[PDB]
Amino acid sequence: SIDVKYIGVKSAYVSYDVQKRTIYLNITNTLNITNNNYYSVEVENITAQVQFSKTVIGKARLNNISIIGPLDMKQIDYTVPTVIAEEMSYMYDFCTLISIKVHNIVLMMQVTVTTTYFGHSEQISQERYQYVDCG
Amino acid sequence: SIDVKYIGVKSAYVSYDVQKRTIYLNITNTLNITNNNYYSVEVENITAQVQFSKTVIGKARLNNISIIGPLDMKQIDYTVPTVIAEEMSYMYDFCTLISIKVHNIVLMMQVTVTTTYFGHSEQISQERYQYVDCG
Amino acid sequence: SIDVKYIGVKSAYVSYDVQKRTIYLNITNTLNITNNNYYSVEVENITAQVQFSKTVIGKARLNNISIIGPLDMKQIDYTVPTVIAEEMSYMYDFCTLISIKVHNIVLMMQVTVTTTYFGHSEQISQERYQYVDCG
Amino acid sequence: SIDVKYIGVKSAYVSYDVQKRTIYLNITNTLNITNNNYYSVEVENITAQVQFSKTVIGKARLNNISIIGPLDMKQIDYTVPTVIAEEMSYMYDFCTLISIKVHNIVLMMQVTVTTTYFGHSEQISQERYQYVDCG
Repeated sequence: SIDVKYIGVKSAYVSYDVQKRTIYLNITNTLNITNNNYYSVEVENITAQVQFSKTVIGKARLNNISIIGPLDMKQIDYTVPTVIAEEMSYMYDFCTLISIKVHNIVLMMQVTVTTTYFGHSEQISQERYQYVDCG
Repeated sequence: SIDVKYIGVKSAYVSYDVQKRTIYLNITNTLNITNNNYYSVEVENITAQVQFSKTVIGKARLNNISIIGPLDMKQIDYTVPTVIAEEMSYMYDFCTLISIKVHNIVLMMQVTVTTTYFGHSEQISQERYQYVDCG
Repeated sequence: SIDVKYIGVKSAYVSYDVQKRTIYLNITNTLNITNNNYYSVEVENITAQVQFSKTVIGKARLNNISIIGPLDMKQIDYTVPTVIAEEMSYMYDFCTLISIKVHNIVLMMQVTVTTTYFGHSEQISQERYQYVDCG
Repeated sequence: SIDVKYIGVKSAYVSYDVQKRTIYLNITNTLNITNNNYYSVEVENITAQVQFSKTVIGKARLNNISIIGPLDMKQIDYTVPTVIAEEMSYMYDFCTLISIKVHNIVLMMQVTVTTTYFGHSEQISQERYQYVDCG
């Protein structure tokens, strides 16, 4: 990649910016520029490419074969009980969380058994997060 | 990629911006520019490409074969009980969450058993999040 | 990559920026520039590439074969009980979290059994986080 | 890579920036520049590449074979009980966390049984974090 970037607040080529109780006074702001940006990306002069697969079987005898590809989950539990047995009793609760198997961002590519692959591949995930907030 | 970017508030080529109790006064803001941006991306001079697959079988004998591709889930549980047995009793609750298997963003590409692939592939996920907020 | 960068607040080519109780006064700000940026990335002069696979079987005898690819999960538990047996009793709670198997960001690429691969591959994850906040 | 960098607050080519109770007064700020940046990255003059695999089997006899690829999890537990048996009793709680198997950022590439690979591969993870905050 080129230029992959995370600005928390503010960004610029230039900024004469100001704020609050500012007496920006009697000013000469000049700005001659000559910004000239060129890009030549993933450029391919190829005269012969091939992606050949060949699967020859003859007089063979094949039993109890299992190709499992990735991320086989199996026989999973999440047992999560709660009880509140009150008697002559005050309860207050607040911001009271029972998170179980939360996801947010789940990106996959070329999750395979096989691949003949040829080229650019990419993954990008700029962000802000906050799971919980209270007062 | 080129130029993949996350601005929290504000962004610009230029910004003479101002705020609040600002006496921006008696000013000369000039700005000569010559911004010249060129892009030449994923450009392909190819004289011969091939993606060949061939599957020859003869006098073979094949039993109990299982190709499972990825993400086989199997036999999963999420048991999540709650009880509130009150007697002569005040309960207050607030912001009281029982999240179970929440997702947000789920992007997939080339989730296969096989692939002969040729070219650019890409994935991008700019964001803000907040699961919970209270007061 | 080129240029992969995380700015907490603010960023620029230039910044004459100011703030609060600022008497920026009687000023001459000039700025001659000649910013000239060139990029020539992932550029490929190839005269012959091949990705050849060949799978010859004859008079063979094959039993109880299992190709598992990665991330096979199996037979997993998460037992998480809670009890609150109150009598003549005040309870206060706040910001009271029972997180179990939370994720945020989950990016995969070429998670395979096999791959003949040819080219650029990339992964990028700029961010801010905060799991919990309270007062 | 080139240029991979983490700025906590603010960044620039130049910054005449100012703050608070500033009397920036009677000033001449000039700035002649000639910033000229060139990049020539992952550039490949190749006249013959090959990625050849060949799998010849004859009159062989194969039993009880198991290729497991990486990250095989198996038979895992997380038993996490809590009890609160109050009688004639005040409880206060705050910011009271029972984190179990939280992740944040999980990036994988070429997690395989095999790979014939040819090229650039990359991974980058600029960030701020804070698990917990309270007062």
